[PDB]
Amino acid sequence: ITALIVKGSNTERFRDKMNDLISFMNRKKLGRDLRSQITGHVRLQYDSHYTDTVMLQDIPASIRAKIAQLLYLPYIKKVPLFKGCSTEFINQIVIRLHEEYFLPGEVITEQGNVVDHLYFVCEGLLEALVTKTDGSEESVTLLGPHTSFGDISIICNISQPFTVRVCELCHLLRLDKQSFSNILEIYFHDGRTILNNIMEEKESNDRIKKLESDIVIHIGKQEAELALKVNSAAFQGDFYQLKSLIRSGADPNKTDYDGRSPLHLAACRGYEDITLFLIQEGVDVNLKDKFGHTPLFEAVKAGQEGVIGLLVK
Amino acid sequence: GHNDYKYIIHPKNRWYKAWEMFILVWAIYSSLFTPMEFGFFRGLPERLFVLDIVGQIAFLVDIVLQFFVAYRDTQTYRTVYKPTRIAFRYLKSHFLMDFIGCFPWDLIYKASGKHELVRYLLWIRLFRVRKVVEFFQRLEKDTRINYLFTRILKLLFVEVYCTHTAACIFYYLATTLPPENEGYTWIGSLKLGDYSYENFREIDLWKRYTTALYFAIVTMATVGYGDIHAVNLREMIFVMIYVSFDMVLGAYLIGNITALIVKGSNTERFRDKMNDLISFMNRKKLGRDLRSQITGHVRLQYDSHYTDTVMLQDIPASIRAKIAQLLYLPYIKKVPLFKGCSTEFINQIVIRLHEEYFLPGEVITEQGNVVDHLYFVCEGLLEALVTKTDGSEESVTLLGPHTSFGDISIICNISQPFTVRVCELCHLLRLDKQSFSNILEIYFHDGRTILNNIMEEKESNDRIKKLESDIVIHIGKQEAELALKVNSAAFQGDFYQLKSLIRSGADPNKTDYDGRSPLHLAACRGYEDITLFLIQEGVDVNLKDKFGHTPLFEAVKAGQEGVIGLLVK
Amino acid sequence: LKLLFVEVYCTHTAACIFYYLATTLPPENEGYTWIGSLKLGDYSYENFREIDLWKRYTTALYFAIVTMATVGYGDIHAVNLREMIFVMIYVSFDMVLGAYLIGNITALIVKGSNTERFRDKMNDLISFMNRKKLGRDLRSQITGHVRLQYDSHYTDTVMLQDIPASIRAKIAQLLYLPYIKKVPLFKGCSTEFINQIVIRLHEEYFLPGEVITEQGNVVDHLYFVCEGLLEALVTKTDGSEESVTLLGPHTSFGDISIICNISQPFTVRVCELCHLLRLDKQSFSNILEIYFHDGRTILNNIMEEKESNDRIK
Amino acid sequence: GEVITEQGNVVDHLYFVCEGLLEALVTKTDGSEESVTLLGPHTSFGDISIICNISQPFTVRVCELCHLLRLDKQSFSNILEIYFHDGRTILNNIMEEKESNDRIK
Repeated sequence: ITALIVKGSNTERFRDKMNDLISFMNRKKLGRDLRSQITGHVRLQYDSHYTDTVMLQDIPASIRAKIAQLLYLPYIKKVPLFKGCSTEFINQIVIRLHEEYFLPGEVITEQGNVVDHLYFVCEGLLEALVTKTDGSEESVTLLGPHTSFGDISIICNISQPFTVRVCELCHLLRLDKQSFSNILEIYFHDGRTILNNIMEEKESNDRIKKLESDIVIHIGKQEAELALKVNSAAFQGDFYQLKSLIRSGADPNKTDYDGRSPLHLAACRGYEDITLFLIQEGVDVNLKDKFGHTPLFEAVKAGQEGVIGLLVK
Repeated sequence: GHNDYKYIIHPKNRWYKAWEMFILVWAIYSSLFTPMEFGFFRGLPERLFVLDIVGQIAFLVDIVLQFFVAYRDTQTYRTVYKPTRIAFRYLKSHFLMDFIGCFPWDLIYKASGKHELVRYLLWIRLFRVRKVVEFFQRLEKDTRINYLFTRILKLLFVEVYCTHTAACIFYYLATTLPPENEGYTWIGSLKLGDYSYENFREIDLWKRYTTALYFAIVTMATVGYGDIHAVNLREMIFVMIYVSFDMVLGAYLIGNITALIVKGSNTERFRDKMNDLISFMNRKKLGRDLRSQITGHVRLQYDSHYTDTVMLQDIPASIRAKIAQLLYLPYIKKVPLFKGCSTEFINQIVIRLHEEYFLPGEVITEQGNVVDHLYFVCEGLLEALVTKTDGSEESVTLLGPHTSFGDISIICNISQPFTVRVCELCHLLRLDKQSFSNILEIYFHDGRTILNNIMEEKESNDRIKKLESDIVIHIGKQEAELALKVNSAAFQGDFYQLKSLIRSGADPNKTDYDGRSPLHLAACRGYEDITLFLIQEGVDVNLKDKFGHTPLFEAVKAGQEGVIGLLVK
Repeated sequence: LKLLFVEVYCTHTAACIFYYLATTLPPENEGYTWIGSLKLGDYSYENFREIDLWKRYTTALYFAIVTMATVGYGDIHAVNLREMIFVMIYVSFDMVLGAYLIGNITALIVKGSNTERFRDKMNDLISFMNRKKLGRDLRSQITGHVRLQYDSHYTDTVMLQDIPASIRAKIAQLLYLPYIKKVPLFKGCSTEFINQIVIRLHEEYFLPGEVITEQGNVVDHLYFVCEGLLEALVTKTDGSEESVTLLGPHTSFGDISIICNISQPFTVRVCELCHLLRLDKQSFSNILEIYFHDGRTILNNIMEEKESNDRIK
Repeated sequence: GEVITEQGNVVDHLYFVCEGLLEALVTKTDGSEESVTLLGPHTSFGDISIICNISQPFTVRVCELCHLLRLDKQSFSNILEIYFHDGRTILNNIMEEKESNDRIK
């Protein structure tokens, strides 16, 4: 009997968690409203299976990805922003999602604020609020189940369109915007597809199109910018970072805005060993810059007998 | 529904709270008196009849009140004030039991020919003990009293109820037998001292109750003298049931108290670590000053509960951000390394910092050690050490509050060539290497501002001037990429984006890696507006590249007569 | 001990109060008290207020002690309602007291001891050895060494790594540094340097008769003998071992190879005891490579000390 | 399915695949990490990063339960510092064996 009592008690365990957080709040003199917020959400976790997530640590990240695709993926597919988006991007978004529950009244995001988190609503109902001239909320709309907020502040890179506060206990899957945009800068198709899904919203909302994004168009020339960075790295001489840039698929044959390849830069700076490694990758032997120069011209103009000999080879 | 209706009151309302404690008191009486009225009384005498009437009146009013109290719904976690839902909650949870026990069962037994079977419904009133249990639940919710200690207090209360009911039931079993076979009962054959419990229905109520409770209490502790024991088969059977159940209940009491002790206070964990290190002190014959210093860190680990952030992870990241913003932002804004930096970038900093405390004389970072963390100084004072001649006190400036260090190990990928040494208790703030790198890449503008801060910081603070020099190299490095971007923008056609870059402060004259300033590229593209913006900015219009190509050469090579005219102008 | 004192005091006070409640009835009704109606064997406590004090106190304390353990012989029991109520109160509070006594004792046992912690460690080790089916000689060596780890309590130096590196350093500076100063390999050197060596020292106690260093391996640790007598073995390639010298206290083996890039110069066999001080070879390289000129000096120190024995000569 | 190593991340263990089948992967542009090789029993990986003083050139995921043998970067480095010619025999064998799998080739 003593062993089973000592084993644990859910109420007791979350009770120690409250006592520790109370000590923390007391020492740091946290705000009374925020004190209520902490205690309320910790009582919520007493019922929000906080342990499951802590237990998932042992469960391998791949298995966590699969269970994520088993639970979040239906709900996030039903979200209208991701209809017709590549299934790989939605799998990526699902894997990095984090379960977060919220008590009624918890102002999770506030209008015109820095939004680093994109919240997908799964169970619950929320409020859209815009600050009035005096300061009162104007009750824009009610976020029902299976929506997503924080998106406008993220894609449009603007302040939060409206304060979101929940009427009821809700279940939102949090996404930090940093990694989100990073994948957006990788999944180009979903880049443009989410811009189309939000373009319908633009056709319904002026605030969105007001600050449109040129990210995908830049991506059309992101290959040129990458190649620019590669050529700069070849000028740097750091083989590690240079290789990493080539690892990104930066064919040495790719050129900058002026049509200059790393072969020319290796010739210019006497990077004979870089020239050898460019030869392993077979940079276009007579590739011309916008001044019409095959790499012999710079190889000899720098007089790099190693580069001259290698390119004559 | 709080304002939609007026008769409904909050479950935690003040007036209803007073009524709640009053009904708690009355539950304890009506749950500790019903066994007495059942066993010792075969029909209440007409002396406490008004007490029974008032007892049922109080719980009738409780029945009425439980139809006007709101309730926090389990699912929505919001208080629900729907009158129909309030009623449906009460009727389908514990209404019927509380309504049956509200009946005047005394008068029903008196009127119905004393059937003695109706009297058993008095035990339904025991369900009012629910109000006690509920109370203890509320008591276990508050952080005022330990969960285990409230558990043991509840167990003691349960033992009180069980022994009271056992005594009442034992005497009732004595009363089931007719007054002629009383010699075969546990009380009818009792001869404690020289007093004979012969007519055990004529003795005063309190003597009989105290005898029955005496047996129950000694049975509960299983001291079991033997002076009072069971005689009948009914008494034997009930004693066996009660004794087994009390074995289990007392075992739970011992288990709960033992679990409370085994959990222990952090005081004992700290005391025991103190103990094994005191042992080590005596085995190793340590110096007394050293001993006090060891006890120093021991007390620090007892005292510094900074690991509650590991609990804070459960609370959402927005709320965590808010807490960080109000405990770290004032300190971070005063760090000179972040002067000129954007507020969003600083907030993002503040979200990812961790607290760190160290005793005086301790060391956090070390020279020649690859450090993966940036530590800001907020309280206390610190002192790094660049060993230059065999660590001949080759220390570093006393690292005051509102500062930082280890930032150079991140900015220029250095091995952190100084051993920071603690002088007083400091609230150091920890930032991850990958974290700081990625946010730097998000806010490269603010990062360049950061190096523009470090240059002046270390020009006077020569202790980091050497690293400043290396950072100037890295400054050139960032200039390279930034320079290229500027030129790229002018070539790409991003006129407004190029304005944005220069508005952040991008140097326009900056040439690319082959000495081509963005003026060259804009002239080549033919962008009249970009070209005029660049010549206005101050880009050199005459500097040829490393290949003898002046901006005029770009203008005429591209043949853009507008750009040629602007450049000649 | 405090709880046992509470037990003793409570039983003594309970016996005194019980006898007092026997005295709260006039001698007319002594037969209705607990002691007045007491007839044990042949002695009748009829005129109990006239019996000798130590004959009444011992009886009352006998009742109290018996009820304290709840053995409840029943020969002495409560008769009055006064005594009934008091015995109820005492029995309940004694039940709580005994629960606390069992809880305190159980907590002390549950807390365990280095004996049981060692026992656990040994059980896992031998479980591992049989799991991987080692040989009895090898198992003997591991078990002997771990037993010695317990008996030397250098398994209990594991707690000091929790203590600050500065405080650990000073503890080492007071304990290890005495032996290290007497090691001529470090003679002539800055106190700071030997100080660092002592900072990175590890206590390594070994079997009195054993082998810890062999010849031709790659040095990874330096063992300064501070306690016990060891020996240096040079096994001739014909198949016969030869002990070159004895590696006693204040003598160092391994350092010769550690300083240079040569392999292990000789075997070491321990004879008397082995409180060895381990210094990681790679760590010794670190403290040499900081280059405070002390490495350059110890080079000369080795040069002057390379006449110890024919092997090193 | 465990991620043993990662491409571009320096790893300081030369694991010796000994009990099981591995799934050493290589991330491509499309986002799918194409396997550099499925290390089966009595195989090996990690030396390529160590001996060449580089990061791991492949993100290693796992096919089946794999028992492995850790060997520290610095220690092995110290070992090859003393034993160099043996290391040179390693380089010969790495060339000849990598011929087999064009991915490790």
